[PDB]
Amino acid sequence: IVNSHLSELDEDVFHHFGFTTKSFDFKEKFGDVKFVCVCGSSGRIHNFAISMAKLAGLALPVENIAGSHARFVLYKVDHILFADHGMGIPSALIMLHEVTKLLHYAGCKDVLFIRLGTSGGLGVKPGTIVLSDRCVNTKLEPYNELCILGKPVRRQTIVDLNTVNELKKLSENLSLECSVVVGGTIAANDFYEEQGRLDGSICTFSKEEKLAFLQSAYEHGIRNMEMEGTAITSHCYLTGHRAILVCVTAVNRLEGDQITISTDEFTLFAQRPGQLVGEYLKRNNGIIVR
Amino acid sequence: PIVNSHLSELDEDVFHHFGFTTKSFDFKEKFGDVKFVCVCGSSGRIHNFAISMAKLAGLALPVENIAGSHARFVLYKVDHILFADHGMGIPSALIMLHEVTKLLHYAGCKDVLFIRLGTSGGLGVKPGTIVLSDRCVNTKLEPYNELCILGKPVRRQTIVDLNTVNELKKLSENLSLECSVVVGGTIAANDFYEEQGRLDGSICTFSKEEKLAFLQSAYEHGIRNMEMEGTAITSHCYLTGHRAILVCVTAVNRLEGDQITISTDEFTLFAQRPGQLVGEYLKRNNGIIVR
Ligand SMILES: Cc1cn([C@H]2C[C@H](O)[C@@H](CO)O2)c(=O)[nH]c1=O
Ligand SMILES: Cc1cn([C@H]2C[C@H](O)[C@@H](CO)O2)c(=O)[nH]c1=O
Repeated sequence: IVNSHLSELDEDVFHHFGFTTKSFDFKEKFGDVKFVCVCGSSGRIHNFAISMAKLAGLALPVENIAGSHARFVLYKVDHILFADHGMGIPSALIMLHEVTKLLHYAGCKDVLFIRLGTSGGLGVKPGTIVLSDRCVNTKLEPYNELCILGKPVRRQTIVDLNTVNELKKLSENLSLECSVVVGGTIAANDFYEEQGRLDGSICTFSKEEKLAFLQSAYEHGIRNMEMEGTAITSHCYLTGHRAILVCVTAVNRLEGDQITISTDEFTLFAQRPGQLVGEYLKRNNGIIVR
Repeated sequence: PIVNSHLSELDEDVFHHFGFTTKSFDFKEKFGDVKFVCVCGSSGRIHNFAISMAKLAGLALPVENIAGSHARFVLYKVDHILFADHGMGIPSALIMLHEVTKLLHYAGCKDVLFIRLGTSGGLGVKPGTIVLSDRCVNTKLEPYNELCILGKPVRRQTIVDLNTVNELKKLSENLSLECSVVVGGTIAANDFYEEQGRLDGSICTFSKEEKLAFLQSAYEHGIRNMEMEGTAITSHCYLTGHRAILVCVTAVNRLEGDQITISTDEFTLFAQRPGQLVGEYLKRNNGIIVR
């Protein structure tokens, strides 16, 4: 399924990455991509790309392919692209539209998107990696909702469960310093109110109403909460690709709302999804091991 | 009025996305004089605007980031003005709004004006035009921000500070800008492509005829530009006791096309136009002390 309007453009400008289809030979430059790793932080995804380059035995600079005034960054290491997506579904959708167009022009088929994020845990210890087995909205429905030309639309979320299972198996054969849990993930459209936090600038609910909401989620198999999953796992399916979420937790929301861990520990925890996924990528031809 | 009663339960409040806490500073002394908060989606752009304001104010030393080095957002202060970025989209803007309005509360600030200095798609105006929003609406043309809280739909009305908008239009007639300034309505959308009626995304479920009927309808309802944050900014500030305006430049006329074809340099130049107008407004309305 290709957007029939694209070929009618003489040049396609990737506004948020600061380049166009005339900037590179897309087939030659990107044609070998089979994985796209993304997260909300430019610095974090940059450091992950560097880590993958070192695992690949690459001794050459990991250069940002995006323009200097672009909203997003983009790196390539062997068969993996790395991009940030900011925070929230709308921002993620911008990256998704532009990256999936890039893959199309490059002739890349059936690529795996991997979101390496952070999240609020539900009933798990901070620092736990959650492999999402479903991505749902705040009503626990496996759909991303959109309003297109002012009309409501919904798109089903589909996680690549085969890959989730491979990652769980891998974690069982590695010596990790954290637990790896497979469970459901809520995507919310704010950090505070929609996530049931009492510590925002506005709160219209009681602690009892909050607990009921979070306990219900937990009983329905939810183990973490973040802000992008329903976009990533609905969009990729519809453009012919696969997606997974691999997110660490930074707080147990059944215990509190504030992120009280140190900045150093948060950064450490945030690198854990990459620890697991990096080994997976090394074993599954994401990088060439030199 | 109206403060979140739960905040008094905290001995320390951690502003996660700014990388500091209520114990990092004496908030009343540090931020108590703030009367303006200027925001946009780009950290680089808002930093550069803060630098320009510091220069207008006669300040020599560089403008330093107040946010932690590993924070999601940046934060600057020049005299009575705070400057922050907000990323792209309502959810990202709401994170900024919650943390900044909490900051203002702890600092004892009242009736602050938030000014979003953004970029946008124009509807029937030339690229490079500054649009002063006189209302912010969703993609259904309703002046409400929609939320889903504990899984239940909530709607919050949007309110623009029209008196200030009128003051800015009047100011623009007294300045020598490279552009025109238009007052009109602004749609906030939850994506850049499909929700904005663009034909050039990775997915498109509609025709050009359908795109134009949508945008024509919007234009007929007084809409002159389209962006991704306005309904959050203008509903949240009202509820927390503050005021808000949007001052956005256009980078394309969406009635003619979707692609941003102007050069990257010219886009950056256009994006400085809201600050050109707003900076002079701040100079004239005690945002800075002129030394
Ligand atoms: C710790 C945490 C992270 N996140 C994720 C998703 C966002 O992209 C970003 C917001 O802090 O990090 C949450 O949504 N909720 C949380 O409680
Ligand atoms: C030019 C343009 C900018 N924007 C704004 C709002 C977002 O914060 C960011 C997205 O590019 O810039 C639009 O939403 N639509 C547009 O057509």
